[PDB]
Amino acid sequence: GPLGSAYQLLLSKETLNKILQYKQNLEKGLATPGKFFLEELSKQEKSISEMDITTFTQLLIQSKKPQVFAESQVYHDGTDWTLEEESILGDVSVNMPVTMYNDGGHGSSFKNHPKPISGYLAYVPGALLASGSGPTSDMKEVLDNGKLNQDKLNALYERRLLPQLIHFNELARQNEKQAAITIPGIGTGCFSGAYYDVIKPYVRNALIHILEKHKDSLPYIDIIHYDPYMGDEPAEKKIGHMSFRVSPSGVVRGTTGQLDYPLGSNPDTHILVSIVAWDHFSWPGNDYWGGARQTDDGVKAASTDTMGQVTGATGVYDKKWGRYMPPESFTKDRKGMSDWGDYVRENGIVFNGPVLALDKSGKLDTLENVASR
Repeated sequence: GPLGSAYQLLLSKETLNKILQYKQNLEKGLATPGKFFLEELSKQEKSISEMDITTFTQLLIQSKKPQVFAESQVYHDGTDWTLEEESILGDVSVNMPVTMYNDGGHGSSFKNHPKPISGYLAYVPGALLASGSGPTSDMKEVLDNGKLNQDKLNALYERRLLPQLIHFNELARQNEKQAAITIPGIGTGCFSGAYYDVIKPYVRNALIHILEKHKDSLPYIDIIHYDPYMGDEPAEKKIGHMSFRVSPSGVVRGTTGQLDYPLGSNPDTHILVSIVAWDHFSWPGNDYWGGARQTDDGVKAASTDTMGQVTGATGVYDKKWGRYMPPESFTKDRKGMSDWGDYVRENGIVFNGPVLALDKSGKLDTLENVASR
């Protein structure tokens, strides 16, 4: 993004193929962009054929808005995003280094870190199984006549999580460390919709299946700390060389927070990575762009310098409310209405950064290189 914005977008090979088909369809005049993607294309000068696959992908990602309720405010047609665009945006993840100012507890339960922790976030959109209008792209993929299909849900989460796991397996090796990864109940909140009573065992089965399938590609990943809060039994499972842990903090007293080192890891031996349950249509942090420290997405963004990594501005952590605030100068001269979404609008900030793809060999590369092979 702007000057001091450091984040990296990632997507799978299968997602890249969807982007290539969509770009080709547009080049032939056989498809029509949704309202918001149409707006981003209108504001730049390149025709579809002139732009490379990376620029095209970045512009589709740029159509995301800071705050969107994907489960209730989207129509899945031309008036906002089409199903073809939605299928691509759900597969896009974004990682960034962050300072973590508290352990990420919801509400008033957060524990401030005496010294803020240096780690990483990986925002990944969960399976969207709720809609205020027609069915969603994820529904058409993982639901067979109404049944959640465990195998299809597995393939969905493998598509979206594996690029981030490959990134942080490689990042840990670069730092002569292992990786400790904390995972929330991704897609088990509002995204589950009518499937709230079956989704949570399905999600951990998907996590286990991804780690079991790709254990030989993740030798520097050591600990996976999965915390669905409630609705699951505590357990530990050795998966190859990795320790997979189901530690529901609402059932087990003393569980380490999502933005904290799990048992058996420390800053000398491990890098700390937290997965964030993201949203097809929103910037990283979603709700907190409107000042609401709510949901896993908004809690983790408010409890990190996420908004500083997206905007390039230097915020100030409010240790009484557990939220990373905009610069004081902004929250005084525009004191009443000065959340991070207001800063974005006043400064013309857009969401747009480098993007890589996971090729068939398990390496992250430019979209141009992965498409040519």
